[PDB]
Amino acid sequence: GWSDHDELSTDTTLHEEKFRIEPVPVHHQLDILKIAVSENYKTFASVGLDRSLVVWDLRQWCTKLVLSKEQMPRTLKAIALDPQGNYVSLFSKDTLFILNVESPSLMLQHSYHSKPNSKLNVFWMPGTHKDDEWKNFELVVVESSGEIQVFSLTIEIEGADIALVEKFQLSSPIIKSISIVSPTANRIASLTESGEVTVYSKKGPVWSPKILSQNKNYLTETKKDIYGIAMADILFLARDSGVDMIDLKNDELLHSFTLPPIKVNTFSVGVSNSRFVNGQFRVSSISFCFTHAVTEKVLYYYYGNESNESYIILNKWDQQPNLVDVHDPDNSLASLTFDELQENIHEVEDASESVMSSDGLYIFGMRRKSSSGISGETQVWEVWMYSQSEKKHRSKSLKMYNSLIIADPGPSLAVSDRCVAIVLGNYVALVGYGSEIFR
Repeated sequence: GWSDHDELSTDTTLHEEKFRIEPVPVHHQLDILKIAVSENYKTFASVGLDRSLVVWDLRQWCTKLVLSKEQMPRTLKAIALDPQGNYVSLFSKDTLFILNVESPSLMLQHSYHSKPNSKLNVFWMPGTHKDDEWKNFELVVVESSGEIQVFSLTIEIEGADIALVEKFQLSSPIIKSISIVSPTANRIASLTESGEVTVYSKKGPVWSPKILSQNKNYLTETKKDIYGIAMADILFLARDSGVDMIDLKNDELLHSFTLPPIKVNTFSVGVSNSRFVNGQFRVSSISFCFTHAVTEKVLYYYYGNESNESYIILNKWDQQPNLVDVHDPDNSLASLTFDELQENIHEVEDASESVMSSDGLYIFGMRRKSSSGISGETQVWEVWMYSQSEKKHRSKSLKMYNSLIIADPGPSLAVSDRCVAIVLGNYVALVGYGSEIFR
């Protein structure tokens, strides 16, 4: 543990009781550098400054794989999990390693060209899997250089095989790449220093590129970020006076949200209560998180009247009308236009590390208020939450007696629609509201 003991006030309402913080029971010997979670939110990984790795089953509260610094390659350029949280891919400067985390073992090791000092982003995408017998994946490796490699990875009970199947080269360096595993296609989207976003999409056996268009009213703005909601087949392109929300299936600008200038690479999106009804991807709310390029403050913009009330149609399979007479679970609800969305803004003080839940409905944060020597030291932290839909803030004071934490909090990542992980030096805290993750 991170202290001799922690002290909190006893809860006086059921609402307070549901607001929870707990330490993850495992930790690293040096500060945590990087954290990640699988797409299905089952599996969490943390990587220390010393390359140590811990992979953790969130719902079962147990360790799946722990590797110390001396059990790891001496270089580690990237980590990634498959979308189901059963495999991890680790990349050193010259080697990739594929581990089974469900039944721990090394399935495969493969040597690979990297152009160091090349920065890597790695993504798993489903290929032609099915079922419990064998699985196929595409493993995509993106280099800041503009190089994109795609590997076909087959996994079996026994072991695995891999092959470099495609290689692409972009005309500019890559600021940011993302994967979109959509219902229509596997897609890789890259924002380059040119300001272009190039999307490579797979149809059948063949990848093809397209260059996306931002809102033509705003062509001189610097492009700052891209972010995808893969199941809606939507890409968000952030620039300096807003964000363009683009349908990648039918190639179509759906809306431009108005925002202040956004700091490069700091933008994310969550949407709530996602359901698909008669060709419509519907959500109850949309939330954006970004760092304001002027004030360097972290901001949360929340749009919507919330669930019990209305919904927003984010995208449609077919951008045509359709009088299908089928079951519509949202009958008693109002469909809203983009222009009649209500916008609520929450700005966070620099002192806090904050992060929103995966559906954008809750913001959580932590700040160290104070510390004092015992002759070790005692620290007072504030743990807080904000419910974006009820407009309700809650905070708990957390006193740590003989704390072993000397770092400022961060980095941080959503772990479910009601729970977040916040790094505290070499520990991680889970903070949530009414979350089944506890405990």
